[PDB]
Amino acid sequence: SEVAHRFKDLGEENFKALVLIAFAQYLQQCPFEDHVKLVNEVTEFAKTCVADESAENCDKSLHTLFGDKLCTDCCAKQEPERNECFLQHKDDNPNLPRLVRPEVDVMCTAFHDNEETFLKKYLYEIARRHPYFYAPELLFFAKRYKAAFTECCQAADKAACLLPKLDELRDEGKASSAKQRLKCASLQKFGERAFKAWAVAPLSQRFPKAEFAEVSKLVTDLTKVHTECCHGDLLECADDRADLAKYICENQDSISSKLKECCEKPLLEKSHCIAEVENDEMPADLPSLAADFVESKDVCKNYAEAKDVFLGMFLYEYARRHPDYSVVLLLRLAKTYETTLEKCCAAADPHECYAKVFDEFKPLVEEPQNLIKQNCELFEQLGEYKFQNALLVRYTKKVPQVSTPTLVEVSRNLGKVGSKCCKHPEAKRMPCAEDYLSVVLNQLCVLHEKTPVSDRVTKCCTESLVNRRPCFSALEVDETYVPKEFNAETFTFHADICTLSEKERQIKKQTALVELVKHKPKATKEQLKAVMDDFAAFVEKCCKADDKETCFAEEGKKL
Ligand SMILES: N[C@@H](Cc1cc(I)c(Oc2cc(I)c(O)c(I)c2)c(I)c1)C(=O)O
Ligand SMILES: N[C@@H](Cc1cc(I)c(Oc2cc(I)c(O)c(I)c2)c(I)c1)C(=O)O
Ligand SMILES: N[C@@H](Cc1cc(I)c(Oc2cc(I)c(O)c(I)c2)c(I)c1)C(=O)O
Ligand SMILES: N[C@@H](Cc1cc(I)c(Oc2cc(I)c(O)c(I)c2)c(I)c1)C(=O)O
Repeated sequence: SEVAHRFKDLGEENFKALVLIAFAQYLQQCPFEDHVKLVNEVTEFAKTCVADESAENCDKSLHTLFGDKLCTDCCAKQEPERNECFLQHKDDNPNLPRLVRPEVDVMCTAFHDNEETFLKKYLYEIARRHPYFYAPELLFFAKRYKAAFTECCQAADKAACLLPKLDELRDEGKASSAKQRLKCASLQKFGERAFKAWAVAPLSQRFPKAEFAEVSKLVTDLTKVHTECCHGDLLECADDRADLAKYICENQDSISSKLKECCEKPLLEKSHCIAEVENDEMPADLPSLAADFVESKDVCKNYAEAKDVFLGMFLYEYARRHPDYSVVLLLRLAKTYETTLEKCCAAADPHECYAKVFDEFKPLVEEPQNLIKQNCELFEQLGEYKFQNALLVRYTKKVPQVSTPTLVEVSRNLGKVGSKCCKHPEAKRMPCAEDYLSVVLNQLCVLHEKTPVSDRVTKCCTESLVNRRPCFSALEVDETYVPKEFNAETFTFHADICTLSEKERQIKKQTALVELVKHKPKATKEQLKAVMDDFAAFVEKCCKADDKETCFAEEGKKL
C-alpha cells in the first residue's frame, strides 16, 4: 500500500494538510467545505490501510484515489491522461474574489471558536490562489500564521501586534509562490535537463567546499522533489524533501558550515532554513579554471567521452568561484562554452579555436553589471515610487499590447529591485538583482501565456529561459503599435478614490500613467508630467467635494 507508507512518514496532521492543499490546487473554484469532506474521507480510508495493509483498494495509487474523489471532460478519461488533465487545468489567475481581512477581533474570535477550521481556511485560500505554491513550505507558513494568532489575539493591542505580522507573511508568501512558479515553469517548458544545469549553479555557489559528486547527489534529489511538488504529487514531495533535509544535516560537514544552526531545529524550520542559507566561505587556493577547460589538450576528448558530466564539472567549477554572478549569467557562460567547443572540436586545430573562449564571456558579464549599476543609481536618485514610474513608461512602450493591470503589477515588482538589492555592495548585487528580475519576468510570461496579445513577449518568453532578462531589456519601442483612443469609462468616479491610502493612490496613479502612454505613445517625459499633474490637481479639487460626482462628472466630461 502507498497511502499508508506516506501517512506513516508525514504523520496524520501534515498528511491532512498536504491532501487539502493538493485538492485546492486542482479545483480552485469549488467551495471550502466540499474539499474538507473529500479530505476527511481520504484521511479515514488511509487509517484503515495503516491497520490493514491488505484492506480494500489499499493497493491503489495516490493519483487514482485522489482522482476518483475529485470526480465525485477530465474525469471521463483515465490515469494518467486524466491526471495530466487537472495539471493542465491549473489557473494562474483565477477569477476568485479579493481576499480581504475582517476586523482584527473578528478574526481573533473565529480563531478561538475554532482553531482547526481557521487554519484549513488559510491553506485552502492560499492554495487556490497559487496552484503551484511549494506545498512543504506552505506548511511552514501555516505554522507561522498560527503562531501569529496565538500570540496576538492575547494582548493589550491586537491590530498593532497581528497586522504587522500578517503583512510580512503575505509578502514573503508572494515571493515564495513567485520563486516556485519559475521552478515549475522551468521543468515544464524546458525539461528537467534544463532544471539540473540551473540547480548545479546555485548549489555550487552556496556550497563551494562540496565535492562535485555531492552536489550531483543533491541536484538529483532536488530535481525529484520539485518534479513531484510541481506535478501534483504533494505527499511524496514532502516525504522526499524531509528525507533530503535529513541527508543534508547528516553530511553537514562535507557540504557547508552554515548548515549548523539550521540542522538543530524542528523539521519544518530546518528545511526553510536550508532553503534560505547564505553562501559558505569560498576555499582559498583554487586552480585556475583555464588550466582544465582551456589549456588542457584533452578538452575535446572529455567533451566527447562525457559531455553531460564535463559540462556539469565546468558549471560547478565556475559557479563556486563566482558567488558574485547571477545564476542566469553563469548559465549563459555555460552555454557559450558548450557552443564554442561544439564548433571548435571539429575544426583543424581545436586548441587555437577555443583558446579565447574567456574573451567571449567579458561582453556577457558587463551587460548585466552596467544595467544594475545604472538602475541602482537611478534608485537612490528617485526613490521606489518615481523609479517604478520610470519603468512603467519604459516597458509600456516595449509591449503596449499587454493589459494594464498586468503592466502595473509587473512594473511595480520590477521596480522593487532597487530597494531590495541596491543596499548591497557590488559583489552581492547582480545575483540579487538579475535572479530576482528573472522571477518577475516569469510572472509576466505565465500570465501572458493565457491570453497572448504580443509576439514580442512570446518570443522573449519561450525562446530561452536564461536570456529572458537580456531579451526584454533589448526590446525597442514597438512602432507597429496603434494609439489607444480615449475611453473615459476608465475614469468613472468611485467614492473610494478620495479615501485611499498612499499605496492605493500610487497604484491608481500608475494605472492612469499606463493608459496615458497607451493613448499617446509619442509623448515626452515633460508632457506626460503635465497631463498627469493637471489631472492630479483635478482629482484633488473634485474630492474637496460639494457634490463630487458632479464635479468629477461635469468637469470630467469636459476634460
Ligand atoms: N535563487 C535560487 C538558488 C537556490 C536553488 C536551489 I534548487 C536550492 O536548493 C534548494 C534546497 C531545498 I531543501 C529547497 O526546499 C529549495 I526551494 C531549494 C538552493 I539552497 C538555492 C532559489 O532559491 O530558488
Ligand atoms: N537615464 C538612463 C536610462 C535608464 C532608464 C531606465 I527606466 C533604466 O532602468 C531599466 C531597468 C530595466 I529591468 C530594463 O530592462 C531597462 I531597458 C531599463 C535604466 I538601468 C537606465 C541613462 O541614460 O543612463
Ligand atoms: N473607475 C474606477 C475609479 C477611478 C477613478 C479615477 I478619477 C481614476 O483616475 C485617477 C487618475 C489620477 I492622475 C489619480 O491621481 C487618481 I487618485 C485617480 C482611476 I485610475 C480610477 C473604478 O470604477 O473603480
Ligand atoms: N480632449 C480629447 C480627449 C482627452 C481626454 C483626456 I481626460 C485627456 O487626458 C488624459 C489624462 C490621463 I492621466 C490619461 O490616462 C488619459 I487615457 C487621458 C486627453 I491627453 C485627451 C478629445 O476629446 O479628443
